[PDB]
Amino acid sequence: KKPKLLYCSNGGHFLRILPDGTVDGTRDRSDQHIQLQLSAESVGEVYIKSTETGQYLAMDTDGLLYGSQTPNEECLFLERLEENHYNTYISKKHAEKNWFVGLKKNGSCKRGPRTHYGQKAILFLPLPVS
Ligand SMILES: O=S(=O)(O)c1cc(O)ccc1O
Repeated sequence: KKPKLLYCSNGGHFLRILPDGTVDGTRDRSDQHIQLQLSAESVGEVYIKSTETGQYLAMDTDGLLYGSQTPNEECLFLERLEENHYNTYISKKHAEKNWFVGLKKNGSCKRGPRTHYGQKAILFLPLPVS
């Protein structure tokens, strides 16, 4: 465990959970809302928590990412380590569909159904921060 940044290979954005529950990315490394905490619920699954607001990254039923005040089943992701030290993160509540956490090249969140293995959108490199 520990405070990580999750760097998105697609446009070079840190995954950001804004206080209003909005999920996007920024290039600004000083941003308060890119500090995350990963917690292994079981072996395969992780929660990804903002260490600024205590919000947990979540995916709703339409594949939209949001920050959730309190850890429901929408907040659990499977962390699979990949080819290049980059991880991907699959929704649990929708694993069967292969909904990934992803960001677009402009830093916008990419809704789960538009993700697909092999895309740069879905690849996040965990970086110990400070
Ligand atoms: O893998 S791709 O470079 O095709 C990609 C395109 C795109 O428009 C959004 C995310 C992506 O990973």
